[PDB]
Amino acid sequence: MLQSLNHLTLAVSDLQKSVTFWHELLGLTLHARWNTGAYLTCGDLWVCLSYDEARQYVPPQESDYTHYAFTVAEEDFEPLSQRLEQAGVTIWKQNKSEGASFYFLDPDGHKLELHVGSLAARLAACREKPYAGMVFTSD
Amino acid sequence: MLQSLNHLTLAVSDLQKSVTFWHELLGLTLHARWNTGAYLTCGDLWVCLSYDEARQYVPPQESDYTHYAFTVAEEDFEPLSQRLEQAGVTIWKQNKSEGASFYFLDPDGHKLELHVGSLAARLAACREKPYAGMVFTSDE
Repeated sequence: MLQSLNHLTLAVSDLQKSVTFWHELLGLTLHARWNTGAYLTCGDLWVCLSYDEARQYVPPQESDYTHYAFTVAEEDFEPLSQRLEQAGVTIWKQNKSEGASFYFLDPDGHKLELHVGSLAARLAACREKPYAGMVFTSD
Repeated sequence: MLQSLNHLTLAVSDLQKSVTFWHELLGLTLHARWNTGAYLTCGDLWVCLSYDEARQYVPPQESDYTHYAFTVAEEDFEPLSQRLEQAGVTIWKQNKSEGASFYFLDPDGHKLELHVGSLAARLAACREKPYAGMVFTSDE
């Protein structure tokens, strides 16, 4: 089977700007860096920033709903939202779904999200107000 | 402090096709499904397939290097590769490294990867044969 996510690779246009953002702003730990990439960790997750000649800034109106969500502790959600806003981050969605969620772009427009709450919590919420046609696989 | 990846959401064009691919072919466990999405897991990873009116198939040469790598056991790599090849999966890249990596597309073109090996293993391989400009953070 697929055991887990091995690593997330994001195409970037300016490695220096991207490392600053992911390592200093978002606080990921930096393990290695070379001319055209960087390896970082977020918890267990291996995140690779990869220089790609073809990458440009992609505004949120062009890119679709594909996005990457990172877990924050409940008491950390507010101060981290605040830190991101003050850094002038672009908000791509207002929150309306289950749990504190905060939606912001990376320096190349990768759609990011801060989120408090597991899948278990989302499933719990969906048991009470199901989405249209919802079917839970545990039958 | 972001604590971990919370979930990966992929925009899809055809939820039925995508669920079949992710759940049946790739074998992720399905937890829930509704009219415009599904929730699956891959180990500790929450994966959400989300129907998006704006999503079409994106040819691998039209999208950049952004990709999602998934861990497989070493004994699982070859047989999983061939099972994917036999299913008519598209290969978007030749593995030119010395590690085990298989590059393939989901039904909408999301770039995925089977990979054997940890960050620690890549690093150790990089110490032996470093990339240009390589800096290793272990050096205070």
